[PDB]
Amino acid sequence: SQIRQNYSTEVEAAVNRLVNLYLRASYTYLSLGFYFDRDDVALEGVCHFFRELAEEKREGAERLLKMQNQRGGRALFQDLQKPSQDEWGTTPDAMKAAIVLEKSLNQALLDLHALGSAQADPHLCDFLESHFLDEEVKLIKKMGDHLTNIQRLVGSQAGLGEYLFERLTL
Amino acid sequence: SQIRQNYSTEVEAAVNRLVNLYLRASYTYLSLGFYFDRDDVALEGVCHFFRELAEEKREGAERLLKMQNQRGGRALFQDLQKPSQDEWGTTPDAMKAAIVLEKSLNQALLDLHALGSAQADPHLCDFLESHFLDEEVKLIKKMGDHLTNIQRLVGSQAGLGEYLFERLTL
Amino acid sequence: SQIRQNYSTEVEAAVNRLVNLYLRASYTYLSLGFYFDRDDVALEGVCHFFRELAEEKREGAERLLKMQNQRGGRALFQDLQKPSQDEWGTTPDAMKAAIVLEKSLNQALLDLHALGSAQADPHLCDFLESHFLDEEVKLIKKMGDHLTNIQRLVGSQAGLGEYLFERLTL
Amino acid sequence: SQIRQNYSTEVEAAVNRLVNLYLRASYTYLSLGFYFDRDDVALEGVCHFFRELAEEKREGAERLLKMQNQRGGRALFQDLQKPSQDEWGTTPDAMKAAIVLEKSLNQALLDLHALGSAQADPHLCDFLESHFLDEEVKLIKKMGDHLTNIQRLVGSQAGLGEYLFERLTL
Repeated sequence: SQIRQNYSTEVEAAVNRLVNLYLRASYTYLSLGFYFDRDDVALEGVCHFFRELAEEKREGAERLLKMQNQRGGRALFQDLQKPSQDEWGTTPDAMKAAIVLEKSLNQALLDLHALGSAQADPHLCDFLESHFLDEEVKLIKKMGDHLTNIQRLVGSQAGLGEYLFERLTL
Repeated sequence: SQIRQNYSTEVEAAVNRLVNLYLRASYTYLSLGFYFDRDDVALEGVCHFFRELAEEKREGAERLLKMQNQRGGRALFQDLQKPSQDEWGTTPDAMKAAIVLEKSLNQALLDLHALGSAQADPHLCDFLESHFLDEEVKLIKKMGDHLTNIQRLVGSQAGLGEYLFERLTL
Repeated sequence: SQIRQNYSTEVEAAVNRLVNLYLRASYTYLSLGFYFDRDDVALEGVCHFFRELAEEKREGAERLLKMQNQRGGRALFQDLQKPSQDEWGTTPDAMKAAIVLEKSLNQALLDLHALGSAQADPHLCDFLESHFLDEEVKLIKKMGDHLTNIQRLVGSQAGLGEYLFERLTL
Repeated sequence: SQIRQNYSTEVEAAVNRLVNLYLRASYTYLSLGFYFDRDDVALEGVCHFFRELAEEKREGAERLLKMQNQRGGRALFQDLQKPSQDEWGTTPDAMKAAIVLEKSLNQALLDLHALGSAQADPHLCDFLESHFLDEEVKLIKKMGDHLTNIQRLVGSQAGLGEYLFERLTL
């Protein structure tokens, strides 16, 4: 590459893997969204919540792909595994699953940052800090807050709490 | 002081103490607000309610400090004791604590007024009447109304009532 | 905590201490501001300068508290020590004291950053860099410039220089 | 009087005297203002400062006269003594004289209030509190601040300080 400078093969590879991870997260949120659109689930607020996340994760991937090209690495795509569930249970079930997924993306970002740091690659480190690390922290806090609120409500009386959360928070 | 007229050392001292009392009330409301921002508490309406009060109490203090200087007394600051709790329980717990605090500020205002009256200091008396006495009466009424409403709701079914109060009143 | 990830107990504690440090700086600037509002000091520009800083430091604290909750740590408040002086001397005296205070906040930020770095916590490091490290550098430069200008003026003829600085710079 | 209720002859008399006091203060400020308009004094800022006060004191008198009629008392006018000086010296001299005058008006208001209070006349007390007591406190604070600033400047170098105060504060 005529442009590549201070960009390790290890970061390049890891960025490719994180692209797969983001695209898979998107795919998972697509599935979550359409499950909550089912006539026998019918929680529009929850549907919209996850469809909006599908988009955000797809955008992350694209931002990572743009950066890959800017640095002179080569995007390599792998198969996207289907989501881990076909049916997603109740709102709390879905929100827990979303938290688990986000923590795994966050840890992958944290790992990539540690790698860029070991490879003395400050452009990578700033890139992750500016567009990914804070976004994740804020999203996981928000999911945390929702889980707490769902749990307060579905303890009381389950169907009622689930409706009211969708109506008044989402 | 070239400006000081009809301003007793006793009022001056008492104003300094009431400044500490207001700043401490502010600090207490800061703590209440951020507790309700915790991901495992997650009641934004309650958070905003108390953060707005923190500001109001800080403003009271500042108004008292401005008045001190206008009269020719000297502001003297003391340590601010931390709030009396680190964790604030449920919305009713927090609202009761807020009522207790406000009644204590109100009584301190009532005491200062009695003092200004004994010292024949009508400027002080009008100052407290115009900016503090009615504000307190209205705030304690509002807290009263909220407590009643929280108690009606958390009697029925606790987590549900607490969510609904935050959503529909706050 | 359901949200806490890569957030050490050491950072959590240190953030709590830095909150106390910021709130205490705010309290110090409150005192500085109202001293310069005294009828026998009467430098409105200096008063406004420090009252504006009181607000900025309170905001820092609040930003740190928000971040604490976002990361899943627990805000813990301690007593706020009164400011180190009751009377603040002349403008240069006050500005030197302000520089001393700011350097101590800056060093506390630098220490916290080093800690986050030792604990491989890049979210913390980016947080301090984005909202605190540059703000401090710029504020200390500005105070530096003011001190130089006050010193040039109060060397010449003290009361005159102090009036002219308040009027024409502040 | 068909309207008079709870309005003592003592308050009525005292209000008449306070009207004379306000009109005399106005007359004094008229004199101060035109002295500073002299080609051999020539301080326009000081001139405007006192001419504006002449108006304010005339307005006080008129407000007191309006109140007298509203309560059913009878306005009685006496001679207005000329001001106590024909020439008013330097800005500090004039400002000290203004402070002395204002303190005497303030004490007369304080006395009238004490009287209304002894005569259980709360309308009088509220009237003085709403339009006079705070206005005086704020005006005497402002004069206090000016005196301090003039004294800082005319200590340094007298003619220079006096010009700069008129130019940059007034």
